[PDB]
Amino acid sequence: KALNFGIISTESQQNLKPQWTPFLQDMEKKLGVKVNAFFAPDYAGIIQGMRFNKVDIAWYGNLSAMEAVDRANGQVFAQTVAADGSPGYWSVLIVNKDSPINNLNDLLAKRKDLTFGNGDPNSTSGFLVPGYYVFAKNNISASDFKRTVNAGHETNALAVANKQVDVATNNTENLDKLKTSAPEKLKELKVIWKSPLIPGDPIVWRKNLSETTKDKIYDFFMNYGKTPEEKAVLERLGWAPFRASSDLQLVPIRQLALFKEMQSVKDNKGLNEQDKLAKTTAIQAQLDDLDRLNNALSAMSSVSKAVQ
Amino acid sequence: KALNFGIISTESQQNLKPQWTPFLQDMEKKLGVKVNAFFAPDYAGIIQGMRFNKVDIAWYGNLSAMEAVDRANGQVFAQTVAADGSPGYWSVLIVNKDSPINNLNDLLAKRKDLTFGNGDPNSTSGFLVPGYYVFAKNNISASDFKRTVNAGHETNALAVANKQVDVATNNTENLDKLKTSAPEKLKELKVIWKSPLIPGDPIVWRKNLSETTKDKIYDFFMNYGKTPEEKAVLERLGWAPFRASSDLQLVPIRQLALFKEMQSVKDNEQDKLAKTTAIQAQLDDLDRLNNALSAMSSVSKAVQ
Repeated sequence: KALNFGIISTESQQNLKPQWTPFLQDMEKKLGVKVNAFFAPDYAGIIQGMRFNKVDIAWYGNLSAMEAVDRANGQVFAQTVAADGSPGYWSVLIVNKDSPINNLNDLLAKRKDLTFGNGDPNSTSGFLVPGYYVFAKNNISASDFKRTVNAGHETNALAVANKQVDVATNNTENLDKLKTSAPEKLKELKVIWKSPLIPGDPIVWRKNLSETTKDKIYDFFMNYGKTPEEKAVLERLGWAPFRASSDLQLVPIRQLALFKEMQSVKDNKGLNEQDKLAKTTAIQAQLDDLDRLNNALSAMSSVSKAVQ
Repeated sequence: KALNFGIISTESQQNLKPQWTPFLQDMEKKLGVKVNAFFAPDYAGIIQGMRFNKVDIAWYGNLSAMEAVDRANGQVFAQTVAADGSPGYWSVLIVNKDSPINNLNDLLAKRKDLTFGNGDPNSTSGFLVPGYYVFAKNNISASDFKRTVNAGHETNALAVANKQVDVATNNTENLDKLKTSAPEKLKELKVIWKSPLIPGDPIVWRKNLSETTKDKIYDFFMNYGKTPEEKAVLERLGWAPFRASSDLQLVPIRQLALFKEMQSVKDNEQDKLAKTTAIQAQLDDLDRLNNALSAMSSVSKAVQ
């Protein structure tokens, strides 16, 4: 039977395939089962594919993993690891190198004359992270810009390269990826803002997979990258071997989704003091649970593993 | 409004109070609301109290907390830490000093001639742990002993010291407690079996407690034991400052309950395989979860 592997629409498929085709082939081989590469116009397409069973395993950014866990039966089992040792990556805003915009203050000031390349609604670095640190903390929305459009990281970055949009979201991984796909364009870009650290991308399966199939998949990801051959496959992906993971790694993305809601609620002029208080306290409760869980994780000295 | 603080029937109230009273008073003080101790004749009493909102915060063992979580609307928020630096505690089997039984091998041999004090069906060390390693692993149950009776840790210990029963379950912390309550009965005991390590006892609240109250209870537990007088109270409880925790600490007890159920299925056509694979599936998840936990380099916390 077929396995469908979902690959989020970070880049065009022409650019995605040389990174992923050797990976997927190596999976076919080790599992002795066909592995179809699954693509979509947006992240939602990979998500809903999982919801309807056409997608078995997937590389997600954290936010779309979260969405896949709450709405598409997904579950995190591995986490990707940067080749160069970074413990994650960062969201950025980019403008053309010629632009007189140099930082967020400049951007905010001139927002009304500027077109904006927003990210994919399900993108962590493209949408949620600047959505909070750039827009919500500053009480502004994308609609305060001259014009606003949602696109993937490569589209947004080419658009800025070609002076087709004034400013856009992106991230530092995508900028290295562009160094391979379009170095004369990357040439043209300038970072004007960089977010806090975002944790590495999870790899996610659908739970309603067989006990046996999960086991095969998981052994493959945990053991991949020993040979010189597979090391190269990973380097091309910018990764080092995989780490074991769980839904726990989504914690801070959940806290961030809530900070933003919190801030949106506080700034909403269309609400009572009373409506606010209902909403904020409901948000506060979830935020406290997550704080206490982070305290528990930090305080763990060992992992009790039961003796059979 | 008063808070109710469940305390499991580890020992008799007479022996618990000098340990717990100074603590619950210090909690009354920090919280500025009355704190009432809640007791029951078995652990089930505490759990069922929580289900019906009669207990707010409890000290439980790992089994009964896991039962409070699945059934009584509970949630772990803190972990007890041994004063002596042990990373947990151990279940044991004890017989009288005078007995010729020295180990499990002897016990199992003479089982039919011996009375057995089993624990409280909700006790990790008194019931689940020997239940697996001693019973299920050897394809026998408490019914293979001459007679079997369920009781708290203290009751079992004194019963073995007073030769009212031949062998019973207990744990290493309860033997330390007994050094205080009845050192002469302690003298009469001998450990003949010791389990794999069990994690420290959790402190659990009911999820529907007000937010404010959770916050103040959390703050108090996290900060306890700075003044000299607070250390003493802890010392008399056999504890060092509390550590932050979460239901995740329940993982190995859930594995253990699953190992056991597995084993009782095996010893019990296609009904077996359907049940064993379903257990194995859950057991696989718990292993992958544990791998995730061990592999966490850092705790990524979102910047407000």
